[PDB]
Amino acid sequence: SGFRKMAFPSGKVEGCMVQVTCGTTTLNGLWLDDVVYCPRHVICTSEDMLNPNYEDLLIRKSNHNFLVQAGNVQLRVIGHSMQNCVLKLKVDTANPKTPKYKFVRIQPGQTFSVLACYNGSPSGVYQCAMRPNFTIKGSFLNGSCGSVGFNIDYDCVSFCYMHHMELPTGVHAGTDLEGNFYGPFVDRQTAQAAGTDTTITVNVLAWLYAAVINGDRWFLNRFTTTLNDFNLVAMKYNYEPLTQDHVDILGPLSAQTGIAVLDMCASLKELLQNGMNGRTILGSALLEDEFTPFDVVRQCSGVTF
Amino acid sequence: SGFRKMAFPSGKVEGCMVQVTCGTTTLNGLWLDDVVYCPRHVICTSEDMLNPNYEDLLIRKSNHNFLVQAGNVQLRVIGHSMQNCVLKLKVDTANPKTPKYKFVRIQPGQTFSVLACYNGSPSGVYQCAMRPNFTIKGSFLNGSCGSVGFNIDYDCVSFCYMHHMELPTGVHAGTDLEGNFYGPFVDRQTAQAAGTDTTITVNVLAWLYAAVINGDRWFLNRFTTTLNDFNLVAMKYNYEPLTQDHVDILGPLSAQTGIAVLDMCASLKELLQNGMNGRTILGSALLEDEFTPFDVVRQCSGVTF
Ligand SMILES: *C(=O)c1cccc2c1CCN2
Ligand SMILES: *C(=O)c1cccc2c1CCN2
Repeated sequence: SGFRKMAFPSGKVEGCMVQVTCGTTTLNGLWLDDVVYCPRHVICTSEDMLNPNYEDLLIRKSNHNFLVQAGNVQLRVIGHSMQNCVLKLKVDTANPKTPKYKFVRIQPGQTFSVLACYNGSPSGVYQCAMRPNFTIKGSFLNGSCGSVGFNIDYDCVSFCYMHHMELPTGVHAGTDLEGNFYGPFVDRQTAQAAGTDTTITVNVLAWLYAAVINGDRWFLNRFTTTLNDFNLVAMKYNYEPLTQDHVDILGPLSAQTGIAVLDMCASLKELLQNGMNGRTILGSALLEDEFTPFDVVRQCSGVTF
Repeated sequence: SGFRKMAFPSGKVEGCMVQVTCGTTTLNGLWLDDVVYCPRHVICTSEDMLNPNYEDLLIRKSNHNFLVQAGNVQLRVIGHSMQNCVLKLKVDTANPKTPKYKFVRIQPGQTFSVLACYNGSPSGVYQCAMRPNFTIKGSFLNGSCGSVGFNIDYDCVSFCYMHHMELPTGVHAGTDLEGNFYGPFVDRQTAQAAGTDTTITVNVLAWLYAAVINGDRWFLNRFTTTLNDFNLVAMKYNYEPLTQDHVDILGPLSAQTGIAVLDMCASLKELLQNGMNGRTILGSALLEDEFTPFDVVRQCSGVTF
């Protein structure tokens, strides 16, 4: 029993983190096979923050301008290329610690582990969700650019996020590992801001199922609701609409607890309308939305890697 | 910016996790140099749960009764010994992945990362505190015995917890790596229960400093308090007493924010007496006590390993 914000073990990703330096700028890179992936912002200088043309900046660089360090071992760059907002540095050494991996672009509402790094050295690991507004609520200081987010499936690392920047509200924006930003953000200094966010309804429902699995039942009631009636209330409280696909995805948890999905929706409706009146759920006085249905199953049933 | 419940990168510990089987019981072990450490409960059977004499149980075993698996590689046990509630299996192979490490017995209020494992395979990582009542609020399923807790300092892993059992309230009890339980618990089936717990005051104060560092200031006020006056209020709300040692430990955060420790104590007093009136701090509607002063500094200043 118990329920924690649980990250994936980070070792397979630790072995891939490197430092990349170009000029005065140093940040983190991801070394997989003989390629290092990092934010293209590394080639920027202090005469460029305002709309730089990265194709011009890159044409003016040569391989010897890139310093890549894996631990105390310098790696020789033998080729360089740009893909969207990521740089690909070909190096002369294949990472012997390369895990089985793939690159995936995730949907809003999905969760992943972040390995926060500084100067190529991992510092900590934590769980994030991709918010509906395509930001993440991370924990990143200066030097964290190029830190990555990932899930692990069996023995395979699915990389889904590379960190680029902090927006004015303190939340974070970045790219998939092919260099495409999540959301409308761009890697240049402009007035961009996070859009209004919404709560991830299917995740709140999953977490209520987690609570039942762990013996928290005070919020249950005898009522049911219709999808349409529930979504009318969701919209009022700035919750994402709940689809039939979400209902089907919650099927396993509904079957394990014997609580129909639309019955749990009526409990959530009551929680939204009345609050918790001083009670907690799984140690939280707020409704938690950064656990997916799969996260609950994995932690309330114990799968490993 | 941002503030997350952040674990240490787990890779150095992943490389030490093994499976140990004796008879019908399988759990996790920790392989360091040529020794595997695991809960002595592994030698128990279904004719023993009620006060077993472990010295008798152990004298009746031989090395070939212990099956140790590291991945798909069986390790040959060449010696076995008991130390308090842990078994030490000498194996014929030194773990080539042994990190720099030490064993430490932590005080209540200190935090650590847990690498939850099943059958020798890591499944997830999360941050725990040792509660004042010497339980932890973990997340563990059947098969998690022998999972370990740890901190990392520079390149050194300080192992501080090995998981043994779940108590009736769903919280968790275990030992240091020398096999001594935290708290009054014993590894046998009896009516033992968690004692009444208390909130870790110095950690709440650290977290309020984290919030200020991150721009949450609504809970501040112009008042100060005396240590004695503050502790009178703490006791009322079942908070641990705050000592001068705690005040000195908060010195760095007090200096970075320019908020005297006893000034923050008066803010906490007001929060205890009046609640949050619908506001949040660092995304929480409760006062968080599982971040130490050192945890705040490391995450709000970015040290790595
Ligand atoms: C880090 O990679 C990065 C990417 C894009 C824009 C910025 C940064 C750091 C500062 N601004
Ligand atoms: C696991 O190691 C362990 C230790 C002590 C007591 C028990 C267990 C699991 C079940 N009871």
